[PDB]
Amino acid sequence: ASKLRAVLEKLKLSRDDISTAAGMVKGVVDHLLLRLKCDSAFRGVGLLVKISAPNEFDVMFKLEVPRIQLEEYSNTRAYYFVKFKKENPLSQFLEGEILSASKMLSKFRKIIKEEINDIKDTDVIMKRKSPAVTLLISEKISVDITLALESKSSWPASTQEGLRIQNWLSAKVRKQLRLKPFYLVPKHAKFQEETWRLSFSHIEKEILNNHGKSKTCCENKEEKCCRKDCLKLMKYLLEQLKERFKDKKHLDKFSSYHVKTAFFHVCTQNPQDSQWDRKDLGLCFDNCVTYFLQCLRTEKLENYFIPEFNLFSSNLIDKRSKEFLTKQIEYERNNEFPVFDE
Ligand SMILES: [Zn+2]
Repeated sequence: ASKLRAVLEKLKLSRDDISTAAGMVKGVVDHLLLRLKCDSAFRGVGLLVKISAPNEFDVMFKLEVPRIQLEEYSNTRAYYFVKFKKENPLSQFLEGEILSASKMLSKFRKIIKEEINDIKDTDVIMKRKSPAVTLLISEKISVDITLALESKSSWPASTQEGLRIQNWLSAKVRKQLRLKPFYLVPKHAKFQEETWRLSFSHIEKEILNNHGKSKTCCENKEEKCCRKDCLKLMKYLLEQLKERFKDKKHLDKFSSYHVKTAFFHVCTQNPQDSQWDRKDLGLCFDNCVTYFLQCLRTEKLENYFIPEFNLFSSNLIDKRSKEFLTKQIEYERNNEFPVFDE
């Protein structure tokens, strides 16, 4: 538990170190952003992870899309086709009544390829593989560019029982959050079609930076909880294990989003700030680790917003993999986390 504090001190090294990198990234983003704003398809475009990879950045480009009509993809409660109900500037991407993910991405990558290949004053390169574009700025400054539509409709029905923050952040807060927009990113489910996936990364960001039962948690010396610290330690636990077990790729399917999702559920389970006292760091981390093991072992990790979307289903992550991680995390917990030693 003082070992855990030692780990957190080791991780805290961003202060002004990243501030130059960010400047590099912010410089290339805004130029890109204002070129897209030229295009008819990209009028409403504007801005909207790995705790130990300070040169890798993640940016989402949001695009306002009214009149929107969702159609669920074959009862996979998180993936949808996009339809409409005048004529939108996005009507150039229709493939039938369905909005084409692939076709909007090609134009998007085409236009970005223009602004990088035509402006090589400060050099840039663009690699490609939902994240449609990755850019290399100079030596290993990478930034991931994601396209998302913004919808201001009510959230889809699949989220009705999600975001179970009532006893933690209040029913009032749930109500306000759900009046905010939701987002859709092009991604296909496991087969290829023009399907989109729900994204709530902005709500996630908001509850994390306003995370207490108390409105003044994080704002005075008397109300310092260890919530963010437990999330960081959980993300580091996974990154270290993925790195150490990399020779055989047992853990390639697991990601920080799985650990962030489990963390939010423990917040729901543990709603009082007194359950996250800093003097109980060791115990709060163990509650996080213990719930993650339960997810692994039961093979159930509900998306925090979409409770019938199981991140740990066998269609996404096979059984052997989840059993292998279970065993390694069990070993770490039962030995006071040797992976954190110096
Ligand atoms: Zn706090």
